[PDB]
This record gives sequence, structure tokens and C-alpha cells, in this order.
Amino acid sequence: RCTDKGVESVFDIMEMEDEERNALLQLTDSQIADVARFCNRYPNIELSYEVVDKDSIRSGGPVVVLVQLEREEEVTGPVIAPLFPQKREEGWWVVIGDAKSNSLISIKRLTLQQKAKVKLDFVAPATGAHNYTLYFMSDAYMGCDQEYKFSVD
Repeated sequence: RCTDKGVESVFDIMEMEDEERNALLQLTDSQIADVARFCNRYPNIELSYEVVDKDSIRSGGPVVVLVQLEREEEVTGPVIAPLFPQKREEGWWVVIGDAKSNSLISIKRLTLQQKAKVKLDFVAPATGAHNYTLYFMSDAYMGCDQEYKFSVD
């Protein structure tokens, strides 16, 4: 039903109203209690990046990118695991790489539960600027593959 209308992801469905949510397909008294809770427990974390010396960067000098995970929702309980046997805490992976060369620049695990900070350093080669992409991938939920493209040097 969703493919025949033009909605595929959860963000394209969570942006509707309560009547619109129940007006797309069938609904039940228990689905609303669990569906609403799953959406509240999903990671609603925004991105925030900072680069130091974007123009004053040369070849050889190490560069760092600071990433702040601005979470706009409170964390109440672990991730939803209807099929997973163990209750595990959600994790994060702040990974930066090359979208074309397919080279992983850096990656660091993160567990905040709130607005935290993560710093990652790397070394850039010569021959001017390099176009890097910063991605945030979790290990427990989809729909949060936030990719930001930028360049340094």
C-alpha cells in the first residue's frame, strides 16, 4: 500500500496526523500503544559538526572534526527488541570516509543518551582539498543514516 502511494520510509509516515496514520491501513487498539512508543524510543538525534582551520590547512598537518549529537528526545529504556533475546543499549558510529575513493578515514563508537561530543583526528594528503563525507550509523535502528558532504584544504 505504501509503495502505491509515494511513501516508503518512517519519516514520510510519522509526519502525518493521528487520523492520517490510522487512515493509511488497518489499525488496532494495541498497535497505537506500541507503535507510538516505538517512535518515541527511536533515536531522534540531529547532527552538528565543526572544522578548525578549514582554509589554513596544509599537507601533512593533522586535522580534527568535532561532532555533536543533538538529541531532541528523552531516552526512557533500552532499544526495542521484539525479536532480540537480550536487552542491549543503543550504540553509535561516527564514521568519516571518502564517498568516491571508498577509503575509511576514521570511525569511533559513541554512547551518550544525550547531547554529547565526539572528536576524531585524521591526516590528509597533499594535492589540495579532499572531499570527505561524515556519516552517523547506529547498530539498533534504521532511518538515521545522516550523511554530510564537505571538503577540507
